Formats: sequence, C-alpha cells, structure tokens
Amino acid sequence: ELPRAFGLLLHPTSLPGPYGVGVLGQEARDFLRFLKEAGGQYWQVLPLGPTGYGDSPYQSFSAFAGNPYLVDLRPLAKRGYVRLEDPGFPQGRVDYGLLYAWKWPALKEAFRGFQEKAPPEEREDFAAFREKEAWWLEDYALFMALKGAHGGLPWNRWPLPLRKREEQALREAKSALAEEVAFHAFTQWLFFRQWGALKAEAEALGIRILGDMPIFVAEDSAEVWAHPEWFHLDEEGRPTVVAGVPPSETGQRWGNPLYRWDVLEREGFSFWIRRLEKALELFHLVRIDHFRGFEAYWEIPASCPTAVEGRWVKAPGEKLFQKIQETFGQVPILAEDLGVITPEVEALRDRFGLPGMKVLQFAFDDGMENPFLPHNYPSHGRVVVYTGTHDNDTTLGWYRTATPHEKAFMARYLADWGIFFREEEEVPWALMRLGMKSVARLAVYPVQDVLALGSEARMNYPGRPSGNWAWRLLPGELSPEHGERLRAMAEATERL
Repeated sequence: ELPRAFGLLLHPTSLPGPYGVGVLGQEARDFLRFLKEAGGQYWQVLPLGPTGYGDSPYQSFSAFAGNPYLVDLRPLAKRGYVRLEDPGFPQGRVDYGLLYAWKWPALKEAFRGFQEKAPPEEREDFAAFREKEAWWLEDYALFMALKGAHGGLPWNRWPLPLRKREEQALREAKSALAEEVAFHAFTQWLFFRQWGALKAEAEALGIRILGDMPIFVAEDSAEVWAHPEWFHLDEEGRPTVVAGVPPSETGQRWGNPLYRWDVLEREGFSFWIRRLEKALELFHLVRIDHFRGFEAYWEIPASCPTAVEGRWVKAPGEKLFQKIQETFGQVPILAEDLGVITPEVEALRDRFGLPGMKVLQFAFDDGMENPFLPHNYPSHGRVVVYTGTHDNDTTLGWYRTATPHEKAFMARYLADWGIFFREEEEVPWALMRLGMKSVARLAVYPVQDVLALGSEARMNYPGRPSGNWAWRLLPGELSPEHGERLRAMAEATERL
C-alpha cells in the first residue's frame, strides 16, 4: 500500500557533471541527498536501456541492458585504466553526437586498461557476472557487436544466416567479434555495479526508485532478434503487424513489433516475468507506458501506412498479472492510463490495485468534470499526480502558451483550494501544492518545475525532430532553499 509521499522525476542523463552526460556517480548521490533532505521518498526515472538514433529511452536496443552512456568513467580513470579529456561538451545540454564520438572510445580504452591492470578479484566478479546474466547478456553483447560490424544496420537488414541465428553463423560471429562481445559485456557489468551501489544509497535514505518501461519493445532490439517467435514477424523478420493507437484524428502508427501473446501464454509469460524481475533489480516500482495494451492493442498491418486501417485485439492482461502476482507476491506496476481509456482497462488496473497517473497540465482545458482535477481523484488514493510529464512542456512553459480559459480556470481553482500566486514563476509551485493537497498517495514533480524553468528545459517535444532528451541540471542549481520549500509543503500536506 503506497505511502502518502512526494517524489521528484529526474532521468540520470539530466544529472549535472563532467564528460557531457549525467552518470551513476557522486552527483547522483548528491541528488539523492537533496531528495532526502527535501523530505522526498521517491525518485522517478525514464527507461535506462541503450539508445539509438533520436536518443529516445523509449526506443531501446535491449529491454534488459543498461545505457552505456550512464556509466561513470571517473572510478576507472582514478585506477589509471583510462585517461579522460573534454572535447568541448555543452553544459546544461546533452550533445549526443559529441557523446557518441567520445564516450564509446573512452569506454573501449577503459576496457583495455582493465584487462591489463585490474586486480584478479575484479576480473572474477566480471567473469561471474557474465555467466549469471548470460541468458540476456550473450545476445545483447553480440547484437551490439554485429550492429557496429554491420554499420548500424538493423538486424532485419543483416545477412540471412545471422538474421535467422543459425548456430554455425552465431558461433563464428562470436569468435570474430569476441573482443567486441567482451567489451559490451564490460559496459553492462559497470552499469549494474554502479546502479547497485546507487540503489543501496537510496534505500539507506528511504528512497524508492520508480522505473519506466514501454509495453512494446523496439523492432531493432536484441530480444526481438533473439526470440522472433515471440513477435509477429515475417520470414524476412519484417513485422507483419505494427503497434499503434487508433484515431488524435490521424491516430498514431508507432511501428513497434506486437507480441504473439498465445506463444508467451504457452511459455508462462516468461519474457515478461524476466523483464519485470530485471526491472525490479533496478527499481522498486515500474511504470508501464501504454498499459492499456495489456487489456487490448490496436493492430495495424505493416503494409498499411496509416493508423486508421488496423483492428483492436484482446490481450491476456488478467493472466499475466495473475502470474506476476503469484511470482513476486505483488504487482509492482504504475499504469500509464493517460488518454482515451475504457472501463475494461480501468477494470484490470483496479483489480490488481494498480495506481494510475494524473497530470495537472491537462486539468484546466475542460470544466469541473475534468478527471485531472483533484476533487475528481479516487478516494483510494492510488494515483501518482504530476504537474507535467516528460512529453509535456515545463509548467512555466505551459503557462506561457496556455489558453486564457486554462489560465483563468486554473487561478480560480487554485484559489478555491486555498492556493494563490502573484507571478508566472510561482505558477509551477502553486500547482505542486495543488497536487500535494490532493488525495493522491504519491505526487511526483519534475526538477524543471522545482526550478521553475521555461520551455528551454522541456525533456521531450513530440513532433520536434531535434533537441529531445538533452536537458541537464547545472551543478548547484538545485539549492538548499528549493529543498526547504519542498519539505515545508510536504509537512503542510502530510507527506512527511
């Protein structure tokens, strides 16, 4: 049963620090301390898998793998395994192109330095790690090695014996890319080691990490390559059908491969169990995006170019949750239940006592019936209230672009709830207060709203080709005063 509490949303890439990206190092511990001192008990992150073109966490090369960019290199550099220099990284922003060019070589150099110089004790735990994680790691490491060797081409575009995973081809590829396979394995060992320490620190400080996973994996991913039967795939490995959302007047065609649920059901939903178990190592709770898919999913033929063409298909959510509940003794899922929802989807979520999402930015476009208005929140309180999501703008940016109706209805509503503001920079704080006063057990706020940043700090702008996933905190930006303001709000709203 969720405690009445508050959290902050921050993806690790946004953390401050050198070498062009936030890493699992001292700055992350600093953030946890701030979160602790501010009286927060929850840290939310976006997916932590390896990113492709477009740098999206929501399109990953592995469901299981950690992001190589989040690995801190400074512990290696202190050991003398690598020498790090700054190529001219921007501050307050991730430049992924510079990062791609510098970090991957940095990681390789570190690996070579480790293999030469590392103590045998270290080299044993790396060796022990590879054997333990082999069930996912072997394929991941090879998928990455093959990808570089095949010039970033998707696995669907690879030569056929490799694509179909014929044993001889697999064996010969591993021998040919054995140094590469070892390297990708090393990146993971570092990742899981560094996150394991970080999670330990959090737990000590009484902080639970909220993870994030998309319901659908990407087409260009190790698991899809590894287990094609699980996916609806043609002989070529091209999806016969693609994930999407029905008409959003156009609808949306995402392109993601859909699961052969029957196959998974036969298998006791093994992929999902493993996926969650791996997530639970990193996280305390796991939000699943497009959670509605578990009830039913919109199936679009791949040949069809638009979202309008497909059909709805029923999915065995009930069964999957029954298996989860029986395996873990619990269903540790936050349901992303935003957008068009059905009584069926609500039925499933409430059956497993799963908490749902609420977003305050959505709340003032309608009338008082609007579900995102606190008074309409369920009494059971199993909801996480957000000022905004990673796909939405910052609250201050939203307030600068919002309609006169929205702005007036908001001010009035706040006023009724006893919340007043004299400035637009105060608006994010007022909205944070509105969520804290609500019945919602958890209120999770992005750091950009704590800082009252404008639209320059938007994590993701849907429909914008560049500049996404790049926002970074500056060192020291999250001042003690910010923390003291949060703590006071939490005392006043009984979230301490």
